[PDB]
Amino acid sequence: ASGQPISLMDGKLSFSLPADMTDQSGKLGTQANNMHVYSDPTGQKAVIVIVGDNTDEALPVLANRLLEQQRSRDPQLQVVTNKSIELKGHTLQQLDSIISAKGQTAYSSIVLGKVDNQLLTIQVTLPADNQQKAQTTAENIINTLVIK
Amino acid sequence: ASGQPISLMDGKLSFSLPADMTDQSGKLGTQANNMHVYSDPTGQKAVIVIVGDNTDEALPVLANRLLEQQRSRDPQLQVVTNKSIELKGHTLQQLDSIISAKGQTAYSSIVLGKVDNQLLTIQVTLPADNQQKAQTTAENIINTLVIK
Repeated sequence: ASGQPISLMDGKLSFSLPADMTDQSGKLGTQANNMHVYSDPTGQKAVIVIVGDNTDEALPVLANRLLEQQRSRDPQLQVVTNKSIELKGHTLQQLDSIISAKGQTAYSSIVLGKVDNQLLTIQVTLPADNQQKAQTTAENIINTLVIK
Repeated sequence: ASGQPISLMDGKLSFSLPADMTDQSGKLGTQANNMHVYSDPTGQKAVIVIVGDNTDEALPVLANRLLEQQRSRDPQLQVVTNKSIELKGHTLQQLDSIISAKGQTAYSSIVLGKVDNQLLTIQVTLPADNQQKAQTTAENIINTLVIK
């Protein structure tokens, strides 16, 4: 099954993907202004950073929405962490989960923040074949975060 | 080993990643104007579309540079396909490879084009545990491409 056709380059470029593949920006309906992608050579370890317009919706509520989106795709979703974290005056929300689809398993660590009147989303996804190693790697990345 | 610190949001946000994780934009030194990311829920199946400024460098030469970047990270890189393809007057270049890093294996299909005086890059990465299935899926995605 392919998904709906995708149009890019103001309609000049179009294609179709397997139906399970979806746009990684706009998952919260907010318009993304900036996106950055870091990955290993295989793309299986990835960090996506999105900066978009602010929303009035509280960060725990956004986190709960992302959790529900994940659970709609994966009825066995594991929630590892769903909590507030403090970075120098800023409350951020961290949602860690083990997501399974079609024999792929990932450890996902999402941090949400409201920074300089913008919604900041950081999504870490790592192969979770070794669940403990993936968890450690994600936590280690999150530990490095600094807001100036 | 972590990599060099990463600064985003005009220096307001900083963090560090495992050293094997790198920025997926600017791999050809061209400045990226637009980036789109599609992925399955685990992020292990992904399509990244980048639109940047044109370059004078010929598309087979750019493809050869990407191949060499891949081979510097993976001394056992498999090149499956490295060829020109014709889409309605446009020559595109397609580079398919099997990339291995740290017990992760991906099938990578990259299409390069010069469209409306812009460098178009489409990078498909899929788990290659079943090499034939990953290859088929990537080819099927590429078959859907249309330039208007």
